[PDB]
Amino acid sequence: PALVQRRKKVAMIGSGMIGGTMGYLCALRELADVVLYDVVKGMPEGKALDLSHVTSVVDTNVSVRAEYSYEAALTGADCVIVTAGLTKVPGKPDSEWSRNDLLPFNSKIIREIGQNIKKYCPKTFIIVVTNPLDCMVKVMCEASGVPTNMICGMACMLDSGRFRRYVADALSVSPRDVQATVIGTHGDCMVPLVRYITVNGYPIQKFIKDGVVTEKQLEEIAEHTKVSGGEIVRFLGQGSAYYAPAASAVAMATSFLNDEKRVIPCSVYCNGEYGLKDMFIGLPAVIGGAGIERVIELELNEEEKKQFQKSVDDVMALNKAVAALQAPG
Amino acid sequence: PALVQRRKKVAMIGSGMIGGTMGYLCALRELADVVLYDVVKGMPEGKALDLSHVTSVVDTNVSVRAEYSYEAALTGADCVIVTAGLTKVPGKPDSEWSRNDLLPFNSKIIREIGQNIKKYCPKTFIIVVTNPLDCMVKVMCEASGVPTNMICGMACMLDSGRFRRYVADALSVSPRDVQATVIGTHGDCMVPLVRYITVNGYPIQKFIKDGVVTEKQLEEIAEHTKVSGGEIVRFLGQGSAYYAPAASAVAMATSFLNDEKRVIPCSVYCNGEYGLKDMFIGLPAVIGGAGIERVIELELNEEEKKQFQKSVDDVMALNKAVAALQ
Amino acid sequence: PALVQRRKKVAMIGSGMIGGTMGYLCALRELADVVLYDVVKGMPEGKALDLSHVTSVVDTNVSVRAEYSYEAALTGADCVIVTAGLTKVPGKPDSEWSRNDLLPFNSKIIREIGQNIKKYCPKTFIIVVTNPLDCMVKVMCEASGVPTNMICGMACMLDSGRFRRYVADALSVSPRDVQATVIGTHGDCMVPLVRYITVNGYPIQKFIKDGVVTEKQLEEIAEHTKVSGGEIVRFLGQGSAYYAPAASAVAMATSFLNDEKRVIPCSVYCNGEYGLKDMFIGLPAVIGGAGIERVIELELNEEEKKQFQKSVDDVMALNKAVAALQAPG
Amino acid sequence: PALVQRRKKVAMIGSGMIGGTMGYLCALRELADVVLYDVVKGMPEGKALDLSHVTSVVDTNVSVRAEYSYEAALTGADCVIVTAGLTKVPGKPDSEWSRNDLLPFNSKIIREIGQNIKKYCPKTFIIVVTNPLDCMVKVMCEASGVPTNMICGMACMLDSGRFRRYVADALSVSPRDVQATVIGTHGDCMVPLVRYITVNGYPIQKFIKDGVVTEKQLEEIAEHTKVSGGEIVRFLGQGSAYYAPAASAVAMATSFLNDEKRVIPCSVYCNGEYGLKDMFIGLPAVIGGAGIERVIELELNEEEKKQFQKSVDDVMALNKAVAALQ
Ligand SMILES: NC(=O)c1ccc[n+]([C@@H]2O[C@H](COP(=O)([O-])OP(=O)(O)OC[C@H]3O[C@@H](n4cnc5c(N)ncnc54)[C@H](O)[C@@H]3O)[C@@H](O)[C@H]2O)c1
Ligand SMILES: NC(=O)c1ccc[n+]([C@@H]2O[C@H](COP(=O)([O-])OP(=O)(O)OC[C@H]3O[C@@H](n4cnc5c(N)ncnc54)[C@H](O)[C@@H]3O)[C@@H](O)[C@H]2O)c1
Ligand SMILES: NC(=O)c1ccc[n+]([C@@H]2O[C@H](COP(=O)([O-])OP(=O)(O)OC[C@H]3O[C@@H](n4cnc5c(N)ncnc54)[C@H](O)[C@@H]3O)[C@@H](O)[C@H]2O)c1
Ligand SMILES: NC(=O)c1ccc[n+]([C@@H]2O[C@H](COP(=O)([O-])OP(=O)(O)OC[C@H]3O[C@@H](n4cnc5c(N)ncnc54)[C@H](O)[C@@H]3O)[C@@H](O)[C@H]2O)c1
Ligand SMILES: O=C([O-])C(=O)[O-]
Ligand SMILES: O=C([O-])C(=O)[O-]
Ligand SMILES: O=C([O-])C(=O)[O-]
Ligand SMILES: O=C([O-])C(=O)[O-]
Repeated sequence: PALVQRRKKVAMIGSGMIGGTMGYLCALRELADVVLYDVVKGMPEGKALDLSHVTSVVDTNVSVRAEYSYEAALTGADCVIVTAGLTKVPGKPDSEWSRNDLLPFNSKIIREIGQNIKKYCPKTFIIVVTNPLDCMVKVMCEASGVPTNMICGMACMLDSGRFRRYVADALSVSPRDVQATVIGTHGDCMVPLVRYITVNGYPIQKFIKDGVVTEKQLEEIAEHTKVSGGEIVRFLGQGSAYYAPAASAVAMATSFLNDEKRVIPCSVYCNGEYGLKDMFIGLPAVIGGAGIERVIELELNEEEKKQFQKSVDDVMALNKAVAALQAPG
Repeated sequence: PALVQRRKKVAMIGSGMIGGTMGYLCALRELADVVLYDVVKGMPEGKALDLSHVTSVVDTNVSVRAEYSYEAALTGADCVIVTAGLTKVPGKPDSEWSRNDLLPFNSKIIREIGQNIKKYCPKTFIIVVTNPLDCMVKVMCEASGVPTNMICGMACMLDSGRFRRYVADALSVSPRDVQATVIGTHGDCMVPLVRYITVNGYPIQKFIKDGVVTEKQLEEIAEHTKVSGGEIVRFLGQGSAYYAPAASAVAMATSFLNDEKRVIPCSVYCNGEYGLKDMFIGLPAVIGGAGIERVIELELNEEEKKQFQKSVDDVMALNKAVAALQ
Repeated sequence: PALVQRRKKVAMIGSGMIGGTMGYLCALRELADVVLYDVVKGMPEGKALDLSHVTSVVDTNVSVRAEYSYEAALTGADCVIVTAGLTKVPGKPDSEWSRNDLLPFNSKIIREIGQNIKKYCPKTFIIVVTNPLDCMVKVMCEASGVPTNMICGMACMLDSGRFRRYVADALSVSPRDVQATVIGTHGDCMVPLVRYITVNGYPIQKFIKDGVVTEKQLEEIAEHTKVSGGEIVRFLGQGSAYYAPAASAVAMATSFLNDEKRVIPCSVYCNGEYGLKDMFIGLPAVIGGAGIERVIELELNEEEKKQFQKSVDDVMALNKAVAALQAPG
Repeated sequence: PALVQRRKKVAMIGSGMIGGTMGYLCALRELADVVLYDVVKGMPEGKALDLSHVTSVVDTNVSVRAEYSYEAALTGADCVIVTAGLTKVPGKPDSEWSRNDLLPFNSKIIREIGQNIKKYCPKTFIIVVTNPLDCMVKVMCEASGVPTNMICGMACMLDSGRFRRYVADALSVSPRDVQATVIGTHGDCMVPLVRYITVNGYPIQKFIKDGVVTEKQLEEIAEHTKVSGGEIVRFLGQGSAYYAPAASAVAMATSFLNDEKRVIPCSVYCNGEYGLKDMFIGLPAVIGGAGIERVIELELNEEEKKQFQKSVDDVMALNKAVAALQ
């Protein structure tokens, strides 16, 4: 009766919209046992019950449980996906929504979760989702102490997914066959690489020359990509996007758990790439069973480097501020 | 280039928790193009954008769009799934939650949607979700005018899914291999058929004799099944269940769209079964390309007949109630 | 960095029709890295290349490789699926095809593979497919020395699958919703349990009473089920069934690898069930991460017991003959 | 009663290794009802039975049947995939295997099938597989008379798949994220476009500079790609590749049936691309619910043009050869 093949276990630290949605993907695909942890009592248990019922409906078998302590939620977790935190600053108008405004509200939460991971599952792969993304990934890395290849932040796959959908619609092709990437920080300074867009590897410039799309059209698509998060915040009225953020985070977790080696841009540790040190920023990377196995350095032209450098300069400033204000404990 | 193969189209009338979740399943599986319709302005556009983004992330290609008029939402819909309505009575305590109290509020919404379906997509397959379920399916049938095999209500597959998950846990087996059914009205009077539970077709009785599960334990599972909706309502604090309800409605929609002929209990039109006529109640059925293709009239023991009659009394009282309101 | 999440590995010992087809299912679903091994050289390498190409076409990433030695094929295998052996006896009419005639040819092959599993992956989960199935599972158990819960033979899921397809067709329902089971040995004495058939747990007797199907039709379906293997052998002309046998063996492996705990009838070790000891025979069982986690004992009626006893007495006779004829070493 | 949603139907004309394998994919994914047709009697019924058994095993519900006549096999087919024909010349040594030699044997089989499609399912989407591919698609177009956007040949997705797998291995990434394309004639003169290789849209050139792979290695990969079909023929001893060929044809059929609009290189009708007219050759195309929806005409450098002209010369000689025969 000795267990030989144990199911993978993914812990959702934060069981709000994105956390619950990721639990749903795990149950739908029989990807792994799921634990839902939140500081709000009762709600995780209700969602865990609902998700457990999904397994019967779609004929899968994984365990979905709510846990109220960090130890019970984190022990044995192959992967930890962190969404705990605020989405909007209370009282501010949707018109002024800014992810950076979340910094003083979420930095302590993320640091605390990191300290618990260090204790309960130091060998886990951490995927941070909480905003402001790139700053939070660095806080998590420092607090959790895991090797730099075992921590990353989900964002660029989401921004790139938006970018891809818009291009797919313009070209009337499946997004599967649009490769479009956003690098940089997850915010107003993100960089949609219009120059790099390909359709099954064929350069977008050919479609322009051939009259399928225009330069302005692509420029508007890049701008739409940049403001997509806020666009959804304004339409929804309460909360922010969750369906695609969840699918992106789970796609990254699956590349790790199944050692797929997919090339997914995400917030990763920099050790010389693009000339950066001791910081995390959105870049193309390969995700496999050894975590972040490669960080891809793209050749940036004049204007791209300029936009990317802006995003770097900003996040370094925020990272300094966060460090200056970190609680001694 | 003339379009020869058109994607199926599913309209979610109601884009709250369950409507958005069903749209997610369609995008995740490339099942069909999706239209999100709701009375609340803005929110459906937000969810449609989010869902359209999902198609790139998971490499599928379906169109997800918000539409604010019945005409744009309903035209061309192969299947219409209706979740529009309230989940709880405003100002009422969680301990006092009752699907039956939703009648006064959701009755006119359902009737209006059916009138529009009659006008814009009379050939569609209708799946109702809005509570009080069995009552709302009848309202929808009367307002929409569709053939009786082309409308049903999602409820029993969810109730059965709960029943199956609890039994699966007790037996330590995959719920894929637990066949357990709930029939009757989706409410306090639903009827979990303990006697009919099977494990890959093997009678639960032998597992009781073998000591894997006890009779008292099965009775507790049936009771838990009955109050599982209210249990989630209380735990959540706001709203009600949505993940399993959406997966159940989509499973039904898929059996229709792909003519799978799955055996799925749902609220179906009674043509004399159990002596019932002109009403909808949860029964085991087969869903295929022609809609409800079979309705199973299981033999009930004394206790089941008694519970089923209470289920029947519940739905007839609700239908009487709407009648006083129509 | 160091690999933290390794892909599962399944070794197909025998790369003929069924072995290559199971390799195909693994590649298609990204289930596990695949190793193809065969005594015939050249062929496994051709199929491994073909299968490696499939991964690109269907966007998955697993390694499919041919291995020439037992050591290279078996080392590190989470599950080993054995199809090595003959399907038909040379120069013999299809009208006379019999799985028992293979006994003298396949006993030695199965014994040798088992001795190599013992050497190279004694902790693996073994799924035997090679005919005559129930006899070969016992030879494999003895030779490999693995715990009795870590070995089973694939047959009843296929026989039950045939049974279910015929019933599904008679009732016009999806076979997902037909629970029909065949127990006993994989051959002319198998026992399709007509009395136990259910449609989503509803007794088949209800459908007979309703006028949808008759007892006579059901008995004809049981007979068809029994002769389905020979029916395909005669239609194909060369070889035997492989699409469904492969799908059945991989479903069983998946239930093990993902600890699904599916209830799948298969040839399993009996230590008291149905009154049998020290032998393998087709029975309903639960397959999970600990291997065969439960052997289900059905309450059989007088006639069912008689049909099952015939199958038991028969396989006990073949097993004794095999033991009698075995080389001391 | 009346069926509203009918399952898709795909007819495999030719039920050997590739035809049976595509049927397997249909049953495995519940993609469509399947018909297996072949000149060989018995075998198709054997595989149809085997495949029908698969549906139960994997919990799907599609109908798999063998059909004796063209009329029964073709009537109602949404898509027809043709693999009928020989794989190698009887008595010819494996070291002398050439798709071009199959011409005299397969051209008549393909013309006959084409005439039958015109008769029984003129509105179907035709995917030809039979070698020598580009030539056989032309034979099929002429005989079947279908709209130019409703016929294509599967080959370059397979050749590109090979190309992508080798590059994926060299780079240590999933082939999902390698975009590599082979255009031209499916034979020794096919053109793997090394310059157009991308890793999730990132130019392969930077990977060369980063030392992940060398130019010499990419060139050896391009050569391996060209001779992969023969490599497999040699290793197998009998017959040729069938798992990836089947997956490639079904992926094409799926993009058509669900109107996915995937960009898949395949043999398509030329209306002037590269000055090519009245012939089929492998080019990047968009396959959707209206069949071939766009043909992409990439800018080629000097070397690519040289290699593509040899590809063009190859199929033009074959088409001239067929013309002389029938
Ligand atoms: N990186 C991206 O691409 C991306 C995209 C969308 C949203 N986000 C961010 O992800 C986060 C979660 O979004 P959401 O929609 O799930 O939000 P949500 O409000 O629905 O849920 C956040 C959850 O975290 C919980 N929480 C708060 N403090 C906690 C603590 N100390 N410990 C444990 N749980 C705690 C809350 O109780 C709540 O249940 C936000 O910061 C949001 O801005 C990031
Ligand atoms: N049958 C079942 O098994 C089952 C299970 C759970 C919930 N339900 C019921 O399903 C319904 C939906 O639940 P939910 O969680 O999605 O609720 P929800 O509150 O999230 O959304 C209901 C949505 O319908 C909208 N709406 C209201 N009036 C409308 C109208 N006239 N036209 C279009 N949209 C309108 C609301 O604005 C809201 O967005 C409720 O009635 C709930 O009780 C049924
Ligand atoms: N249990 C079941 O339900 C079931 C169903 C169908 C077939 N089978 C049996 O499964 C087996 C395989 O069927 P198949 O269609 O794949 O046959 P196949 O002839 O296509 O392939 C069997 C393969 O095993 C190889 N082989 C022979 N001796 C070997 C050895 N010593 N070591 C390694 N490989 C060796 C052969 O070279 C050949 O490639 C047969 O015994 C068949 O009767 C069982
Ligand atoms: N385009 C590509 O990329 C590609 C790749 C591999 C193989 N192929 C080709 O595909 C074809 C099929 O390969 P396979 O592996 O399935 O071969 P196979 O020999 O297994 O099957 C060919 C089948 O066609 C049948 N057939 C012959 N004449 C027929 C006729 N007049 N009508 C109906 N059926 C007839 C045969 O009886 C046989 O069952 C071959 O021509 C092969 O060269 C193409
Ligand atoms: O971060 C966000 O809220 C987003 O982009 O969806
Ligand atoms: O109807 C309900 O709210 C339920 O059962 O989930
Ligand atoms: O054993 C067999 O060959 C079968 O049943 O397919
Ligand atoms: O056409 C072929 O045989 C091939 O390329 O596999």
